[PDB]
Amino acid sequence: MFEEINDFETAFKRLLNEVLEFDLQNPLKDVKKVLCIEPHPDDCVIGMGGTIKRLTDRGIEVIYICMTDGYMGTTDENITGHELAQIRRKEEEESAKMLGVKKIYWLNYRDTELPYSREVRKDLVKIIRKEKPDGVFLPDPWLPYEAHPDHRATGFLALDAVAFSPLPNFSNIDLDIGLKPHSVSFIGLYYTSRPNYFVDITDVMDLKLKAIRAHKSQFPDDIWETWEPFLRTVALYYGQKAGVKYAEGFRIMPGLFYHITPFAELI
Amino acid sequence: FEEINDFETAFKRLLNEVLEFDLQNPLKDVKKVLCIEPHPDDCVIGMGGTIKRLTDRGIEVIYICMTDGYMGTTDENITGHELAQIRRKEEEESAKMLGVKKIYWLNYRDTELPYSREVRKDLVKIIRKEKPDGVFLPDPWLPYEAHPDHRATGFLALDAVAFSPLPNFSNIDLDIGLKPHSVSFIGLYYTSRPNYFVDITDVMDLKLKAIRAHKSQFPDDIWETWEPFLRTVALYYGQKAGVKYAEGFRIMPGLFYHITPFAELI
Amino acid sequence: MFEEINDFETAFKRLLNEVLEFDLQNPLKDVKKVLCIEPHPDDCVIGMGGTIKRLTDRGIEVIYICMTDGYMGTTDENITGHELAQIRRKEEEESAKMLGVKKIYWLNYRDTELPYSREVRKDLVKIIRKEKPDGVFLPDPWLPYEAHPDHRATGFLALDAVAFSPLPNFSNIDLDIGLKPHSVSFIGLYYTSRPNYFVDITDVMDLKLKAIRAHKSQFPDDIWETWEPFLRTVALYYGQKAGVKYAEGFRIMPGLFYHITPFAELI
Amino acid sequence: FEEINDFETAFKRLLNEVLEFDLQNPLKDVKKVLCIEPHPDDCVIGMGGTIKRLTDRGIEVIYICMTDGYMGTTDENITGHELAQIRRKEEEESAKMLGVKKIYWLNYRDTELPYSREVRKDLVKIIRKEKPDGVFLPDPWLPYEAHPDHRATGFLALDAVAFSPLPNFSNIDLDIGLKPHSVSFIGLYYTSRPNYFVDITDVMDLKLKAIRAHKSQFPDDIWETWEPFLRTVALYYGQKAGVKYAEGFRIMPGLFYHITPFAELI
Amino acid sequence: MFEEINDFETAFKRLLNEVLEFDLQNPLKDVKKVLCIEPHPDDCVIGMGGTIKRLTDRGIEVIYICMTDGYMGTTDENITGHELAQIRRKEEEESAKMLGVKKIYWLNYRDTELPYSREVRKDLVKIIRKEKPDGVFLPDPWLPYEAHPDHRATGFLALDAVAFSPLPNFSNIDLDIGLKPHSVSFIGLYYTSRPNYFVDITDVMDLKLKAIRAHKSQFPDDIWETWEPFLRTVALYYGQKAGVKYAEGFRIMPGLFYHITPFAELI
Amino acid sequence: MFEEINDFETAFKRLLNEVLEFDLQNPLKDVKKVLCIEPHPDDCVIGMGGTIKRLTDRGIEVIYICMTDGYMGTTDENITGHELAQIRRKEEEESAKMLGVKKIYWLNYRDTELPYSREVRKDLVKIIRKEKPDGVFLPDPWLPYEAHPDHRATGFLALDAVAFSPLPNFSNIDLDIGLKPHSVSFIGLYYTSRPNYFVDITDVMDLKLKAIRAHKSQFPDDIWETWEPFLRTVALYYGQKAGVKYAEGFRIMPGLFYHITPFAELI
Ligand SMILES: [Zn+2]
Ligand SMILES: [Zn+2]
Ligand SMILES: [Zn+2]
Ligand SMILES: [Zn+2]
Ligand SMILES: [Zn+2]
Ligand SMILES: [Zn+2]
Ligand SMILES: [Zn+2]
Ligand SMILES: [Zn+2]
Ligand SMILES: [Zn+2]
Ligand SMILES: [Zn+2]
Ligand SMILES: [Zn+2]
Ligand SMILES: [Zn+2]
Repeated sequence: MFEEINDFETAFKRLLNEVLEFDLQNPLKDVKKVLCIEPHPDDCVIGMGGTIKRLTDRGIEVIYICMTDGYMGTTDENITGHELAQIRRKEEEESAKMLGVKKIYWLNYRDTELPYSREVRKDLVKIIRKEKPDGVFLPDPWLPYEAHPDHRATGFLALDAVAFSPLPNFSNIDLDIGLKPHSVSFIGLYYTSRPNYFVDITDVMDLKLKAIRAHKSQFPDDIWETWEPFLRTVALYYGQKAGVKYAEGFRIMPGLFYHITPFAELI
Repeated sequence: FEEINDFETAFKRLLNEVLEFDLQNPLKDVKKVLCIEPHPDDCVIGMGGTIKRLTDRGIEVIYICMTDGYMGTTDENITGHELAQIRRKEEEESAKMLGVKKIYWLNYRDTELPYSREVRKDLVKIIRKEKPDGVFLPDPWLPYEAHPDHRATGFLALDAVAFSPLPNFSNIDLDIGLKPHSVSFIGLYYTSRPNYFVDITDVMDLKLKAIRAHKSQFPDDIWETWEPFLRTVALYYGQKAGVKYAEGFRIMPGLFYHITPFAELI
Repeated sequence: MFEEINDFETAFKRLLNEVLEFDLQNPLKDVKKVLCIEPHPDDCVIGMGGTIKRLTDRGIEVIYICMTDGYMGTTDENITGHELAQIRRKEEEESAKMLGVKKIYWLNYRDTELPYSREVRKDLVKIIRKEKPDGVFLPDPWLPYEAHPDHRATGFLALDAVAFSPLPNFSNIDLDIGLKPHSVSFIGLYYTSRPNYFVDITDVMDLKLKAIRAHKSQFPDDIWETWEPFLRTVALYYGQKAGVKYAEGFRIMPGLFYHITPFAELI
Repeated sequence: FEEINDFETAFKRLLNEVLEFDLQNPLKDVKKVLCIEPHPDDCVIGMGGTIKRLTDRGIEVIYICMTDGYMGTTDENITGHELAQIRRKEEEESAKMLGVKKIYWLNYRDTELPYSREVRKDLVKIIRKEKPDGVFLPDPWLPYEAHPDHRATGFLALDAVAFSPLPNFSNIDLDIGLKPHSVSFIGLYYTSRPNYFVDITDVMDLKLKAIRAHKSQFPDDIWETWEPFLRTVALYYGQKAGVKYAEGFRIMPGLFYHITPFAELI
Repeated sequence: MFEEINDFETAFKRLLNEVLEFDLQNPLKDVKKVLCIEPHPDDCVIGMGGTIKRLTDRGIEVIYICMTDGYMGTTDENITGHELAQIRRKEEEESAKMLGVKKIYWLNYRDTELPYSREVRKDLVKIIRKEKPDGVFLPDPWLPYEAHPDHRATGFLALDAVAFSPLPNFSNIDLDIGLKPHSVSFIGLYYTSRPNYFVDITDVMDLKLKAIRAHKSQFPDDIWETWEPFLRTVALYYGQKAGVKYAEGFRIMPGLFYHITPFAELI
Repeated sequence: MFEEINDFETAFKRLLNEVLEFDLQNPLKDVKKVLCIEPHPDDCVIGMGGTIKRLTDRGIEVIYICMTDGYMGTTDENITGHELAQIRRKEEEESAKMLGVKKIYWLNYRDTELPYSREVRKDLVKIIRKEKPDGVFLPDPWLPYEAHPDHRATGFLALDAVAFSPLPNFSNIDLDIGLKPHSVSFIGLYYTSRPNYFVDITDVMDLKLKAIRAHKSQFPDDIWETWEPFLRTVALYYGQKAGVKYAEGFRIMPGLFYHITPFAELI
């Protein structure tokens, strides 16, 4: 009957609800395993640490992929990048335990030098095909005024990896050695300015801040004077829109809307 | 112009009198246009209705296809080389149904279209040879466009248009006897900020047949989702144009693609 | 506290005013030396030439960095790119004298071929660490409909250079030969469509246009017929928002807002 | 070793007692080998006779083909995608005639095989999965070799062998449950400094049939030149081996591919 | 026939003489048009200037392809690379007139930054397909102890261009706009240490040295003190092997011997 | 008088001895400061450790440049690359003290991923211009059967850096921040198969082996069973040619012979 619809608003509701079976009310329905893709050690916990704790509490398996080693993130002239990499691995392991996270994949690209290349797509696809996750969380590459190249590259690479994982001609040696081409059901953008889904983290906010603080190298007492207020202000910003004190915002869309969809921004 | 102190007046004066910019009939004196598609099918899905309307009015429409479409199957039994051959026949078939006779294949692999000087030169070489009056290309600023080939194609196409008239750009082209060429017209399809509309209500059924010609891409089960999707897109452009089904284009003066802070105000 | 606040609007005002000590009213307070980063010879003067004259008059040292040689910017079949590069160096030297500008750094990347690479980041960091400037002006890489690759690359590279200059592990050979990490106090985006700060250039507009016209290769009489009205229309656009006739618009944000800040666009 | 003061003595002692290097029977403990070919046909042209002799003695021989062979025709009617499909069937046919069952296709385009970390990882992934005892690869030091794919394949293959055993190299391979692997044997084919020879006089006619299986590459007119060429190569290795027709290999200890100034002395 | 040969030496003589019809005595039999590919302005004249004069005298059309602009080749702190490029264009034009050379193609890659890429192969193939030359002269990329990256890249790129020009699937847009595949009959390597063919240049040596000296920027009086003796010593080295005073050495092989030929070094 | 020589052998002797003033008998005459360029931590000491001790004993300043971090060089699954980098820095510092070496520059490129790029050339040129060394030692990039990409790249990059350091248009920002072009007097290739100069290390051989063994991560007891005999066999190979027990072999040529010299291999 779709041929004889003459109003956009009607066709849109019909496309989302009946054709795509898209659900914003409970979009995590049948997800048991999710990947969180972080550009740097700490990005997962700062972006969506509260939501990760809430997920592992409900018995959802949450696995980290860390794109970089975090080699550059110190102003101390006494800490070489190799020293800092070891330090931030221990820190992210510690931070991961406090939320329910057991498994981390390290790609080991150098901080500030994450290529936007076919090579990094293949590395991510290899992990998606092995772990066969139901959902993937990744930073929104369209975050206005995001100046960090690793953040822009990670978001775009992660969306490519999700879209190309189910194509048997993409990185075909993966299938030849016995991995299978996998479709992810769910995509969530964190660190986003246009969220359409909210998780209340008011009850776990104190644990989130403790798990951020586990990154001692990144949050000495002097830096923390600025960041505790910043992180609370972010949590309030998502909070206003969710009708709670403290929240984490996600943008969830159907796979289809990430390609040639001029009304994609209308959810 | 020295004596104007209000922006709104200077803006109307710049568009109307200085630039002589015309949204009412922007295809006035265009006889030949290039449609630049990242993949086989992108031209017909994006602006197939408009292409039929153009070739009917006797305008020559030439495709440039950036990639071979090697990756676009979930069938483990179709190699990329097999699929490339298949999608060439499909786009040839789809092209005949609209009035399109000439296709240039650059043969970059699907998902691996470089954003490089090299692909700019390939496009400039075609622009200088064919001397087209207008170029259609996908809007690289489409919100939430995740396909790298789509982003790269839009940016590369705008670069090619801007650099084709510069004799120092790809100078070997001139040494073997091509000439610099200036394009009159730029149109962005697959856009979320269109400012010009073509009614395709009368040709919508032909457009869908010409999309369906890409059998590899639209089996019956996929088509269950895509017919409604493509109709919903056509309705979205429709609402803004005051018809049922439309294709949206963004048209701006060449000048507004560079250091223009009010570019989004047309 | 900050724990006690449960309204976003309050936390936001508190974060800007008290935590970050951000001041839009006089943001150039303690800046004595600034770098202006231009993709092409002429971009500084066209973008913010009026502001540069006002700065050098008040005794602020303004230093240009030019990313490219301007090799491609002619339609004359008789002028090779090497010829035009020499010509536009003389032109930018001439244009620079008319405003108060004495020092220009030429990176000498070819027009239309400015890489977005670690290599160009190092080149810019080397200059920032040597000159120890208090502020940096650079083109807004998020300018809607900016099709020139050199403009997009320059803005992103400049923000990276500013962010990485203070990191001792970034381009470590710089410190080994006796340069020091440097933190830039001030970042200003010119050629922007979301300006939040304005400089009146009504009094110096005629000098700005003379200094643009000094680029003879780029502004013959026929081209100038279009560009004088264009440049006046731009100056009026910033003008309306500033409550003057002719202005230059800048976007100024705290350094923190260029990373994972979902309300960045809300100043 | 401390109290040796003559090079010639220390050299014999290093090879025989320390490294336990054996040129007389170097395939002692090899059950599985990879043959790495830049193009479809390179394995059979380079060492087809040796491959037949190996599979007859029950050794598993697995091909890795780096490229699709997209460029290797002067026929204006055959697109590269068409030719790729054709040369896959041809190499499958040629592979059956020798004892070869498994081919891995990397699907890099002919003439565009990068010398990159990315292609190293692709090869390491296969070496770690298949755990082969030996690897055959084209000698990248072949004088006057003009083909970039041949130079890149040889260097990449030696890198892959050297880096496969390092757990920090392509660490995601181990995280998903592959293991580091050390290859026991390295053989260079298409070499001008061979130190080991296989008699192929008895299987020469089968080798030529298996080369000819690549019809796209060896029409009757091309074959007029190549049968004599391939015979002349086989005679060149022959003279040095004391038979009519041979295939020459260079075998060295893994150690001699790094900072060994007397490497050329075996 | 060839099946019943049991001697390498016999099959080798038979392959060269009868099958390949290879002729070292007069290898320039049917060549009317040749390309000389030089990495830098001056490389053609220094390498084979004498041979070029002897060729243009006999009415052979000799066309230069210059890969780079020669931007880096001065120790003078006052001469920008753009200045030097203009200067070395005039110099090579002057040097070219003195030998019989009328047409030079400038690719305009920067000195020291000549990529070994598909892109430069396409540029060279485009010229080979347009000019349809019978022969190509290029520097021997296997020259022992050649440290200049532009020299190594030029030799390899030139051999690739020759090998790929006849393949319709290589740079297919060239054919779509109406160029045709072209097969080059003749390949000569200059600047080679394993030459197998010699041209007597004793009678034109003084003109060669004048045409080298035309590159004033490259050969001031002090540099020339070293280079006149060097260039004479090179000419004597080729001379001894040719049985004359002064010669230019070339390596000529069948096209076949540049691919999987283990006895290639045996001519 | 060079015009009226008619024999190569005579011109060759005359060019080396009188024109170039090339001296193999005492080639380190006026060198007080040398750079040793090593691809990996340990390459300097394994290649020419004995010669380094003999140089620092005579009061010559020897400065290391290490291209890579040595991240990949372990088969232990429990040592991350970041851990191993820290470990091999301490090891090379220890090994350096035992020979007379005080100063090491770390470029910090990852083991196995040393680019052959303009970027690494600039890094090396920056150090050559700052330290103004009289000589440079680097691994022979033409070593037959060298399979390590870092070894091939280091040798070529080092020769480029030496050749481009004196060109003011190469890496021009170096001069703008106050470094000067520098000419290196001396180039020595170690890890070479065609040496023409030898240093007796018989008396310091057991110190060299101790300084190699300082790299504990690289030489456990089991690995050392193979390498002590290997390193002794190498030292004997150079030994035979020098008429001593244990030696280190170097190739020294005039700078001129690294460009378009067909008789380069004839010294
Ligand atoms: Zn981060
Ligand atoms: Zn597409
Ligand atoms: Zn035209
Ligand atoms: Zn500009
Ligand atoms: Zn400072
Ligand atoms: Zn091949
Ligand atoms: Zn194993
Ligand atoms: Zn040169
Ligand atoms: Zn032809
Ligand atoms: Zn004089
Ligand atoms: Zn090493
Ligand atoms: Zn100096």
